Amino acid sequence: VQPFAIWPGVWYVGTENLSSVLLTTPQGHILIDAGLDASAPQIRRNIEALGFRMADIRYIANSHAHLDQAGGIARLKAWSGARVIASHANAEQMARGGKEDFALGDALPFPPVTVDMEAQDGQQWHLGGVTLAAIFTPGHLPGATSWKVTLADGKTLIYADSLATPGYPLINNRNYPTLVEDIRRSFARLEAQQVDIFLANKGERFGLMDKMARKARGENNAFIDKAGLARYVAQSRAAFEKQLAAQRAQ
Ligand SMILES: [Zn+2]
Repeated sequence: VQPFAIWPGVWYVGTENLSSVLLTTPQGHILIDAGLDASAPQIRRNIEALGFRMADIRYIANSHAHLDQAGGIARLKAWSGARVIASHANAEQMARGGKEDFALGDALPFPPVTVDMEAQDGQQWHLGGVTLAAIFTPGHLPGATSWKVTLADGKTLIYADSLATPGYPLINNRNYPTLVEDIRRSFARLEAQQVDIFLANKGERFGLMDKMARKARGENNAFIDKAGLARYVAQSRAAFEKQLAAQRAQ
């Protein structure tokens, strides 16, 4: 619940398990994701509780354009002056406020927001000694993006997007035809990443609460988890392949 340091220069400012990660630098900050629209005022408070200025955020990066990752972006952009970075498909869905979702339709809208800088696969941004790089990991949404960070101290952090496919029709899905091929390739791309710090779009996917408690009790390396991303992919792959096999049997 309370915001805290994951690692020097890396802070958790999300609301409950909706991840929002602040990378602080002498040139200003990067924020990855922003919860629900309702999370936005709390994220401002959480950043402030850590002693930072939300107005110092220079970039807001989105993993994927669902209401619980991009919902707070419109307000945080407005208040902070940050430039929003996201893949093309996420930018299109954000412009629609989450509507026309291949699986949800218009069921779960959120405040529309304009992406200022479209991310291409492998594209890098540099700020205050930190490098932020986009890793396209489609499947949960066509534009789903994981983010690779090289910190000023040389540590590598990966913020992995969702690999979940909740209720998704996988066979002849004419709204998102390539989803099976995409997600299987995302599994491989992510599990091979060299990573010191493993984070993800929801706290339960990276052990947020257990690691936070250890960290608060003096385990400085609690978020160093070099095999955690590979474990997350394995857990996701097993569930996905069971899903595809079950749907083939329908
Ligand atoms: Zn989602």
